[PDB]
Amino acid sequence: MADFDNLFDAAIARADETIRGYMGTSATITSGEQSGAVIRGVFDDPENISYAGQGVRVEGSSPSLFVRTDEVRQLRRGDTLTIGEENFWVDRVSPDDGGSCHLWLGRGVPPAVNRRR
Repeated sequence: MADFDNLFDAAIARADETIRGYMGTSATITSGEQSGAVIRGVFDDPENISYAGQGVRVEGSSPSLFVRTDEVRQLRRGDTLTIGEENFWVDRVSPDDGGSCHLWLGRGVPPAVNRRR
């Protein structure tokens, strides 16, 4: 006793990707005309509660970014990561042990559309 059969199929094209990164603060590195990778950085501000007096037209604020030597190693110097608020590039961070770097990064808003007060 035996049997047999047949069939057909096709062929197309696709892509690939990866998803992994959970240690510190969730961030999305973005320093280019159009970029968005996985980064673990956190922005630290001196005092969310601050004002002027309807005097100055432009203010300045540069929070701190907490990342690991490795996490920051995969990137270059001047990479503005958008986390919590907006992509912010860090000047230079130098950890001491266990990937613990922190430096005041500069502001940076992506090309995305955001509502202003």
